[PDB]
Amino acid sequence: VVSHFNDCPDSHTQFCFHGTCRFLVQEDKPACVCHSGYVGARCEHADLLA
Repeated sequence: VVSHFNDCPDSHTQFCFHGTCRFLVQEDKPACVCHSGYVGARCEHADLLA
């Protein structure tokens, strides 16, 4: 979302496995919206069904 702010991959979203990241491009920092029914930090796990 808008190059200067974001443009992130999703299949490993730079930070997370199953995330949709705000790769703060100007900061070089990816941080994630975990996918529908997944859990977090590095969005590795499904919700409860890890």
